Amino acid sequence: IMEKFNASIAYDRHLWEVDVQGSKAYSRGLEKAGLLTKAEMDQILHGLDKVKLNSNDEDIHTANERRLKELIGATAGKLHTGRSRNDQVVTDLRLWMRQTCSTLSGLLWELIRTMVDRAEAERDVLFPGYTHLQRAQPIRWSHWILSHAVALTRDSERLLEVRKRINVLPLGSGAIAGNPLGVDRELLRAELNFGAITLNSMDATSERDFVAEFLFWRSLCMTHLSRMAEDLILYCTKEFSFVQLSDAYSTGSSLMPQKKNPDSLELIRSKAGRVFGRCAGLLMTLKGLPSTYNKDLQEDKEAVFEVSDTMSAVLQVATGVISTLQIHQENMGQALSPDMLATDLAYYLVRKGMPFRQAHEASGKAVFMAETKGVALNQLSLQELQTISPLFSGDVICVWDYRHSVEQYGALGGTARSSVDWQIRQVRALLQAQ
Amino acid sequence: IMEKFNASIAYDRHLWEVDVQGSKAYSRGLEKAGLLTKAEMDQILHGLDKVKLNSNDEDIHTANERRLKELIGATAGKLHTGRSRNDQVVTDLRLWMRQTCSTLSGLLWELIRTMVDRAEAERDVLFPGYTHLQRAQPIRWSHWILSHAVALTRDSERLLEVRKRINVLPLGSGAIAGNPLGVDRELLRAELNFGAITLNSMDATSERDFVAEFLFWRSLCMTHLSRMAEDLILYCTKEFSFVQLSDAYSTGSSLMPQKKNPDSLELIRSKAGRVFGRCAGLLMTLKGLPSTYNKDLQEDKEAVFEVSDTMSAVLQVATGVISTLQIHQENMGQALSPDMLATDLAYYLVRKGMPFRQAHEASGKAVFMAETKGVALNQLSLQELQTISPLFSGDVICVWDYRHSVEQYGALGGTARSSVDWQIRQVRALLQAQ
Amino acid sequence: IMEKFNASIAYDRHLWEVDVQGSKAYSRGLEKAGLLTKAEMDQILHGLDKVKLNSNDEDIHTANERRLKELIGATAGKLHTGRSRNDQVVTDLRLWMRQTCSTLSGLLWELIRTMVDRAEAERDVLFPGYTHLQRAQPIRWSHWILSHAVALTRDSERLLEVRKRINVLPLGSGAIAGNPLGVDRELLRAELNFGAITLNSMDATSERDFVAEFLFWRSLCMTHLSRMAEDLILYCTKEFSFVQLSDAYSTGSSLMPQKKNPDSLELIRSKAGRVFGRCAGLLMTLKGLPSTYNKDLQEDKEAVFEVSDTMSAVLQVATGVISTLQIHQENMGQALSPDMLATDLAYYLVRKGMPFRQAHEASGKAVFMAETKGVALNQLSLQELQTISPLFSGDVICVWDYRHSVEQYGALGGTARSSVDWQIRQVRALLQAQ
Amino acid sequence: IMEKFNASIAYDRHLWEVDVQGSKAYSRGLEKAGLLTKAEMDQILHGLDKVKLNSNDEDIHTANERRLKELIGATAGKLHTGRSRNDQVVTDLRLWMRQTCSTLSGLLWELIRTMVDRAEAERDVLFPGYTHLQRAQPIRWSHWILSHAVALTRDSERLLEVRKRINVLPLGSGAIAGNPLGVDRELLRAELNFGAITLNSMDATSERDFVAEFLFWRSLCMTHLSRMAEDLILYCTKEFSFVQLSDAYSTGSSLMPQKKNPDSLELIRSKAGRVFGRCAGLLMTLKGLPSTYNKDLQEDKEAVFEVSDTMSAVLQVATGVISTLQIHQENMGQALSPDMLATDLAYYLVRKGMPFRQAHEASGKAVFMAETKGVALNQLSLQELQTISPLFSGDVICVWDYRHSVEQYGALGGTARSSVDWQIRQVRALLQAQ
Repeated sequence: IMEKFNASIAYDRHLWEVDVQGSKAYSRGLEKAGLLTKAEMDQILHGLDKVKLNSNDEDIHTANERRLKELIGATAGKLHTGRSRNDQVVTDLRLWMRQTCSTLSGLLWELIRTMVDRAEAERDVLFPGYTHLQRAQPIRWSHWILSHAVALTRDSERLLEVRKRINVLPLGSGAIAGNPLGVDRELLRAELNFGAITLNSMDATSERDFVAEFLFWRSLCMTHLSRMAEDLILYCTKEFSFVQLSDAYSTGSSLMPQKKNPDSLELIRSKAGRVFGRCAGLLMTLKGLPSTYNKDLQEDKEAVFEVSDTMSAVLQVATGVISTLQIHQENMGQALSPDMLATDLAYYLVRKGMPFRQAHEASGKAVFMAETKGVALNQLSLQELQTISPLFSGDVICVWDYRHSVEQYGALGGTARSSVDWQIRQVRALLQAQ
Repeated sequence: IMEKFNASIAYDRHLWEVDVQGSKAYSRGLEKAGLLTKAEMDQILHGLDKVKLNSNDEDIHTANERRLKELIGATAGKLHTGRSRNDQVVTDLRLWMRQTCSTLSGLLWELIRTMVDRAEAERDVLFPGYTHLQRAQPIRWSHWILSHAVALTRDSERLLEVRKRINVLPLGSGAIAGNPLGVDRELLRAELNFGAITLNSMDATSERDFVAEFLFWRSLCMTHLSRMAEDLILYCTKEFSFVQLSDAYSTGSSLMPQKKNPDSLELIRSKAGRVFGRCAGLLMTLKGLPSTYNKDLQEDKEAVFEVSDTMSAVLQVATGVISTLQIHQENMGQALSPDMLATDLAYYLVRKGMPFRQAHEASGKAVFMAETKGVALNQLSLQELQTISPLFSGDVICVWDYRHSVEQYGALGGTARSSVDWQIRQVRALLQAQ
Repeated sequence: IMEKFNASIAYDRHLWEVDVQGSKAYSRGLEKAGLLTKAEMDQILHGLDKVKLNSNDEDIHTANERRLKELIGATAGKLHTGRSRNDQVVTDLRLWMRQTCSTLSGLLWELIRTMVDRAEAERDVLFPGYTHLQRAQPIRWSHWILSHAVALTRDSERLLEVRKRINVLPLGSGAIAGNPLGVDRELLRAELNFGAITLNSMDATSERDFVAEFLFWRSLCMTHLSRMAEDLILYCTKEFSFVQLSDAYSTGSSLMPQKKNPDSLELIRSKAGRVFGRCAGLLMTLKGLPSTYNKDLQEDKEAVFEVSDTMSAVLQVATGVISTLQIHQENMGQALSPDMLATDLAYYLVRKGMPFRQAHEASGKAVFMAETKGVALNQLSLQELQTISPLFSGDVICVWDYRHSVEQYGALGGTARSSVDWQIRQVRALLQAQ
Repeated sequence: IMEKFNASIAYDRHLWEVDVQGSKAYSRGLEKAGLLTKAEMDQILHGLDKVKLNSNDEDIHTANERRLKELIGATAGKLHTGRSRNDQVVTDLRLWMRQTCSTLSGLLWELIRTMVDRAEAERDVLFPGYTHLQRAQPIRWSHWILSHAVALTRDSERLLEVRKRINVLPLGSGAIAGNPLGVDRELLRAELNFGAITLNSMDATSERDFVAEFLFWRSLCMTHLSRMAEDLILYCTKEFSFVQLSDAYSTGSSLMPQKKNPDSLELIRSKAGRVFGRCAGLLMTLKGLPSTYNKDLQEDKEAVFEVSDTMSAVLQVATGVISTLQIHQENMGQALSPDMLATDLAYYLVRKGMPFRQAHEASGKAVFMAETKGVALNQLSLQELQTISPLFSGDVICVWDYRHSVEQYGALGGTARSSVDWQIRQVRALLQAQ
């Protein structure tokens, strides 16, 4: 069971197109040191672009040389001098990840692109804003769509910051101390197209902060998307009926088709901890490992392989739900109430030159009046409001306009059409410098 | 119990000097909007620099206005129009944290400063390098000291990156939608000395990514320091006896003083998960919270308050152990062995124009020879090595020099004096651009 | 900072009434071995029932002997022979916990008692049952109240199982190997009223599984209560309006009192991860500690001290919400719909001797018929249903009774009045054997 | 991607032999209700023991009926009336797990059996006991072997306790409320050989405490085995050289075979968090799921499938390392020192009628004397000790016997041969009542 425990091939199959490319460079490195002749350098170089399985192999690194060694045979044995598994593999992984995050950053970018573009489009819809899940203030639909953009926007700032910490080159760090044969790291950083070489042989080998940061990230992006899905499956309630799901991104409901059953917005929510799970593990796996490269570290692979395949895929379903998303407008506009407008009478007298406690006591007196009058806030008489405060005049009429209350929240970052337009710029622009 | 559950004062006492400063600005904001008169603006402004307890208060925000309201009384009621608890508090927290990370980044900087400076100083000491905890290669002491620098160096890059994400200004985001009275956010970002204002009212209110990133960070810095301490308490073993602890940073050992008992390097290791614990929680606490500002979020405080007080303090003990640290040199130099030098005979013939498998088979033949000769590698005759390979000549003598083997690992990032010197520059410089 | 890091008194104040009691026994132990004379045994025994602070002390164990040593002075020095801090403290903790779990098991018992009793009382209320948060089947209110009982019932089985694993006596395990002076463990297990003594000196000292299990438990009970609160704050939605919160267990809502704002059912949900946090830590804190009693372990205290004070308190607020809980019955009964009854026409023909696919295709044909007839399921004509299937007869009338559909789910464990009554017995009884 | 997200077959292949068996019973259930005729009951019964793949299927439940439906065709459609996926699957999982824990409890039992038996065998070996990783007291080797038994013994008490909570029968709980057709649960609990039926339809469906407890368990057993491996890889240090690994359970070391390189005892340590990871996730995945059976819950499978395959396998390698384990006795006996015996002179005068502080001050005076005499504790003259205390006499000679000091720790649970023999009984017996 042990060797079938040491066995890395099942999960690490993916490093093929990375194992050959990382070698072709180190091939070019040794010859520059004069360890290989052009003629033989060009021998194992082609093989690694001339390159079934076998039971005796442990890892993908094996699978290759074990193959390389037939077609070439001679040169093959030497190809791998000075560069051990431990430095070979981190090169084999920084490389895959750095390609996979380029991908990851693009998918996430479309999600933010898809939301911001839609926000512009649905800008004028009204619906309610909740606090402790209870109707509090009329606020715009794009203002909701936008808070999931801005927050998803941060994730790509993060993932762009990690993109650069992954781009380091460790190759040539040997096993504990560096490369004995002297081969220059610089050539290895140019060919592999990485940002720069690493300034220490024991860290490049024993450290996996690059995967740790990536899992911190993922677990945070999901915390973000599991909230987007908590909001949506709640807005998708027969009770609420704000948004209706696409019958392609929705589960089969029969004999009672009124039950437009979610699922996509549930699978997105489950992953929150399945992604966090691996991070919660990868950090404990290395809680206090003594020295340079312990075997413990074989966990780096399976983990970034699962969390990245969950992420690249989920983000696509998330964009796939926001764009299809069909909203029931009337339902949303009928979801408002003058009870939320009560706080707005306080803001009126404030502009007419009155203090707040007082201003909001008049609102309180306006509530109690309709209560006992029985007929609500819209049903209140002008002279009546002139009783509560003479400051009250003809312009109280406009305070009963839900969209007026919304265009009352200005000053950059508010929910006025003006401010939503400003946000739709800032995110798009933020993305433009990404 | 509930209100004594709602009660925030016990832990949130610290926000005093932050609650008064965040107000003095918002005081200057409202008047600019014309909500306060200079004369009254200057009334509540002084009070908030003119400013015992009381049982009826819930939070530190209360404690202040409840105090402000006597001395001023009049103006006091209005002071707090438009800015609710939810936007008041995140301002009250971004602010504290941003001062505490300035602090945090300085402490961590000295730790890296203290190690790099020492590395330069002890550069020439030799000791062994372990793999799966077993003697593998002679490598320098500063080369160990340096791998904990480079790695701690990354943490300050992170913490500097968070330092900027915390520096955002949310004030003026009202409750769900923005500020109704229009007060300009810009003035609020200038006075509070923050980088810029936030581009959304619902995110500034419901989001705590700023504390989430900080806990991700801390848990990673400890993973780093709990390893430094795993290495040190192991090097501090009577069995190993590489380093001897300061009897100030070491625990009382009696009747057998030979037992120089560690503790500081144990308290540093325990925290790994006590720091990770809060992060593991803070992310679950908000696994999928429906909408804008739920009460759930009251967890943001106690958590960054504990993790930051653990971090600022531990880092000082860590610098406090590295600088005092007294090493038993002889013990370390006697900790080497020609068995580790066996792999170096393979690298000799390689330079004399021989292939590796062959070169390392000759080493293998050299091992077996001393084995059966009984007398080890240093005890091997020249013509004997001329038997294993005629390439072997007078210069085999120098291969038995531990420091020669170490100066064999060059090419940037290795453990040669040359490379350690290069690293001592790069970190110091990295820090110079921080 | 270090000693003010070693300092245990701030959090470990609570062990007073446990430190004196654990000693009085070990006093009785040593004399039985003949290490103390009755006369002097009775000297330090009284002191420890005759027993301000001081800065030079580290722990609560200190605080006591340092006090004991004045009043007695002589005998005092010897009192503590053979029993070191490491075995003294685990005794000091098994003891506190075992009293605190007795407490914990009682609070949780009342919560289950309070729910089951209420279930009996509100048995006949109808409301809907949701799947992916969408109206699916009419089911009883006590059937909801009962699923949180049964599940909370398991937690007390767990906590009762841990109650016994905590009840082990470690005292007398010295430091690494046992007690050198021979004092019998048996007497120490009788006096301290524990279940039995521990069969190993190195485990009793280094192991904290007793707190680890307790935190596993807590984190699971909250997962349970954070769900009860997710259900309730959702049922408390102005949109849903199933249950209305007590204005004592509810937060202040003004100018729009229609917004009966939750909080208690939010504080209960936040803790989910604040409780899980400590568990997520306590397990990482000891991920692979080498040998017998490392200092790392000082984490055992602060953690079970926070998680237990959160638990004993939350459970009271949870019982405090279920009992006050006021429900809007009409709202709940009007929350049903014949669309959910469609699946019940399939179960009718099934009893009249028809196969399901067919039976449920007739229901499907009945849906489409009302759809196109425009007039819903209750509005369907008898001969009409005799068209879809002649099996349909006069008894179709009763299928439109929501409570008939509910009394259709029998066979132990269903939601028929009969089954709810059966459950109200089983839980109560389960508790009776606890 | 969504459906290839909904797809369960890849991981859930294993439930075959469980899906057919759970049906054959429910087949026998419906007929007893009179829903199936013996003749047709015996039709789908054989098929489900008469029972390639297909792309249109989602789960293993599908794969079967989709197959069942050809060979039988007729009866097949009805086979699945009243029992939906949600209750079908938990039956499909309680069942697999309950078989897999029987297995799990046996493997773990052999590990405890293998250690206890060996302890008896190596009983007389001496080696040192460490505290903060520093030589403190001479203690027996079986006394180490035994502390990992007692602690592993608890895990099987746990796993035996979960074994019973898994043994519950949910089948017949329909979807939200129970079985509509009335089929008796009792028959379903007898045929499936489970302990009893569940007393609630909404809990059996939405709850996964059974997997949650199993992951709590696993993560704890590994915390235990990752410590056993931390101890062993440290005892396996060339520096320590207490135990030598089997060259079958050890990694290839060349050119320096003195480096007997561990691995098995590293793979065991890595899993600590890979096991904890899933638990840390599975609990967050359900942090506060609203109602009866949300789709979120599809996580129950992949998780208990990975954690159980890691556990059943690791435990075998752990038994596989303890039994092969070859110890270097001389090395261990030479690992002792009279410095550890210093504390034993204090225990001598104590028996000769002297108080401790005094007794241990004489030891202190004995240390200082040898220090300044230069010649250590064994080199101390009788009249010399008669100078420090006249109580000192001829029997001081035996205090310099390491095994005497070990046989000084009696009173049940100590490290005297007498006590180790007592422990070897208690564990074996504990296992006998398991």
